[PDB]
Amino acid sequence: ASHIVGYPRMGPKRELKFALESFWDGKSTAEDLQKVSADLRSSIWKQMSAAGTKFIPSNTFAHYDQVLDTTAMLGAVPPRYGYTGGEIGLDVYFSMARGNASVPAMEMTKWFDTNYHYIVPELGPEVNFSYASHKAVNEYKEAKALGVDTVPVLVGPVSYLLLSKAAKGVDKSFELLSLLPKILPIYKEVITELKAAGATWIQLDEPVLVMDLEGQKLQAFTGAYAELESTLSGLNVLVETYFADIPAEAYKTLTSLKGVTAFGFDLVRGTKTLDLVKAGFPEGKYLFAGVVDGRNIWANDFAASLSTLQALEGIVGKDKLVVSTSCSLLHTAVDLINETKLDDEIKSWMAFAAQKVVEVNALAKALAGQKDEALFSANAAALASRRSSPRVTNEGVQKAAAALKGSDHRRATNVSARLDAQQKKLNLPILPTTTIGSFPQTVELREDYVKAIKEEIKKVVDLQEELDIDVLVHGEPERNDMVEYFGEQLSGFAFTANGWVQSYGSRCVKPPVIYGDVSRPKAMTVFWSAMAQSMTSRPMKGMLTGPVTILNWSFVRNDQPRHETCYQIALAIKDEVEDLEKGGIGVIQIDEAALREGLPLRKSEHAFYLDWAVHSFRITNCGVQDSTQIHTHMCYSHFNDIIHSIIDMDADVITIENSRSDEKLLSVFREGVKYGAGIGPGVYDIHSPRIPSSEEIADRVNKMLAVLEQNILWVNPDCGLKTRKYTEVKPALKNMVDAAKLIRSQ
Ligand code: MET
Ligand SMILES: [Zn+2]
Ligand SMILES: [Zn+2]
Repeated sequence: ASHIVGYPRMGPKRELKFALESFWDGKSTAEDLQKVSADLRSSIWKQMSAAGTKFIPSNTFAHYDQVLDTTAMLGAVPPRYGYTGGEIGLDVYFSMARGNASVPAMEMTKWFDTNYHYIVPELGPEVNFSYASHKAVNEYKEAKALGVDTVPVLVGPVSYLLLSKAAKGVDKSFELLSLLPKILPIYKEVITELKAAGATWIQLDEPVLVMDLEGQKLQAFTGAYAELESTLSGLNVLVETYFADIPAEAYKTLTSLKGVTAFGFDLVRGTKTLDLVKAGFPEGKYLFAGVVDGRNIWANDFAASLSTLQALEGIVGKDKLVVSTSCSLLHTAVDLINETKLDDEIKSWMAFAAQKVVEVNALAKALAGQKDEALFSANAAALASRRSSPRVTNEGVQKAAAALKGSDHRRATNVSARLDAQQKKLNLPILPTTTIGSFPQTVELREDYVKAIKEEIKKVVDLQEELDIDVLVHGEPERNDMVEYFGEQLSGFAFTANGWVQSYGSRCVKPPVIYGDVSRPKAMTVFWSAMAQSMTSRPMKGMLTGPVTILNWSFVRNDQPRHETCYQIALAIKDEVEDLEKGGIGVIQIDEAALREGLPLRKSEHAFYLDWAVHSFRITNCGVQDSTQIHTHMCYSHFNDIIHSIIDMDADVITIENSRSDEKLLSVFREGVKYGAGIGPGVYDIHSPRIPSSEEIADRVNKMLAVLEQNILWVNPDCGLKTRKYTEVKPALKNMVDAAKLIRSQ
């Protein structure tokens, strides 16, 4: 038997994205959206069915988010939406998902360690739960009619609570898990209709079990399933798990849950769990082996997988071993078939969701004795060509092996003394001003060199007249994407044509692919930066994306450790920095927008990650002169549990997010830490179209100075200005400078 934990819902050509966007804009009706939604589900179901898949998921589809889906199922909609009961529909749902003309939307946050984001439930003692959404039972019946029996998928009740947050005005004493008695009854009613409709298997996703849970919390699972047992009667129940291995204790709780007959394990990212399985697996329960990675873009290693599956068969296998994916295919691309530019060889190394369903099935048939010798042979050949291709391996291995030469701190020179030499070259005033990089993109089109120059001189001429601004940027008018801009000029990269992944709601991202050893063949930024730094006598800063960010926002190769790859990236950037230095650029900015995105779920695995992440960053400029000032930008406003790592980065100046945060929190730097380097906490929210005033900005800078030393404090925005309009940035920036200049006089 074969199984799939979940499936992408945007469609092979992002059909749902445009349908949702058409509907949201009012250019299509509710029915039109439903028609696109139903056809998409029918297509997905029949696709998996024709493939031989036995456990086909239903309810994986979502108009916006799976968690928001369960929120509608529990009728837990926030007070401000003025919902008054009854079956929840598009209105209320999208209203929670994106807000409306008079009410803000619910918060959205990162789903475990993926690049997907869910809507966070706002729970409290005052919420009156109710079965307000029959999405699951409907989908089950819909698929039934189409002729494909499915396995309904629900976010487990206790994972749902642990993923929520207390609503405003809810005492801190309150404990979410205290709501179980209120939501469990609803799960009962949903499971009852599912059984009545004919479902014989049901899937409960309890991914929180892969987290580090205290004994008290694990106990909550136990009680929940004990309370659900009688309802789960006469039904096979699969509790799913993914993204990491299951903690020893968590494994005891899980393998002894009442009513549960099957267990889903991520064996790509949580292979460690195998140890516990070998130590002891329940009597006659099913084990769903997620051996096909649904988190990446590579073709599966059939040989290896079979070897693993067969061993598990020994542990149970008497028809109790089901081949599955490591996690929902939601986190991978839809169909490789639609990649028509990538050469056949690189494609042979790949596999998207559609191909992964075939893989799970090929493995399942192979285990049943009906091995398709033609599939395994083609796979063996592909894996071989990849493992021997020169495109993959390069003498970058030479440079790579050397970084073992201990750390890579910039030539001793403490940052404080280093700052002195830089100030010698940059006669900057107190509280200097500068921006983060990009500027509003004007007209633009699809020679070109000259067309780009004009736009820069305009940003430079603007920056100069514009409140002066002590340190200038070029606006990045020649860049379309932070990462792709550099990936297109690096070695081990390849770019997909239609491999989109859902990021959240309707927004998708098409991650670059790093298939082999990376190296920078030619200069990438020196031309444009040198050109910008000539149109002004003011300091022009260089613009590069850290190696960590490039790594995190790419489908990274799975044939070597991530850090190993991250260093190859660092090495290549290392050149550009030193090329910008020889070019004359005396100030170089390296933004690590996604420094924290690769944080492991296992808490004890954190330190290791932060280590190579930061190292990678240092490697980037460890060989720069002491007069060369280096800036690092980071899209975050909470560093309390990662502060020491920011320090070990050893940047001359760092700019973070701040302007919606309580300035008093900046004491995290000057306390038991003593930073002693440049720091520029945002003072202008670039995500809002409103213009802050010199009064407000100046006010924030003073409250800020209340904690930080005026001699290392910079004045700049929250982030780039790409998404803003010149009509909002111009007056905004002018206020920022007036505030500074003023504070300067005082
Ligand atoms: C998202 S981090 C900032 C990237 C780039 N320097 C900008 O200003 O947009
Ligand atoms: Zn940013
Ligand atoms: Zn340290």
